[PDB]
Amino acid sequence: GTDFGTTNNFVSPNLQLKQNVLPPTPKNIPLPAFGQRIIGWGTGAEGARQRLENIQPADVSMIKKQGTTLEMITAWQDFYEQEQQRNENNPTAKYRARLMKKIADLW
Repeated sequence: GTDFGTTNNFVSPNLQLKQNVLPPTPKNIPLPAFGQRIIGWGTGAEGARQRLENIQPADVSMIKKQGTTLEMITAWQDFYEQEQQRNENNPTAKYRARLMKKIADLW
């Protein structure tokens, strides 16, 4: 496959000026394995609906065990919450972000 990132670079909350890039991911899996098999969120808006509106206290606790932190449930949230502004027509990001919010509420 071959990929890389910046898993040791952090800043203060003041980055209102970047280009189009995804947030980082844990050194266990890529994006198409950070959610489907983890967050139960399928891949197509509805997946994330099915595990958002009715989440459980277990569905949070598990994600840590797979190599994740509260740090991983802040930037994917705010990223998906950011794209809602530009394109309101995006239910996929809408449910994904909202899923993160609930997971962080149970942390």
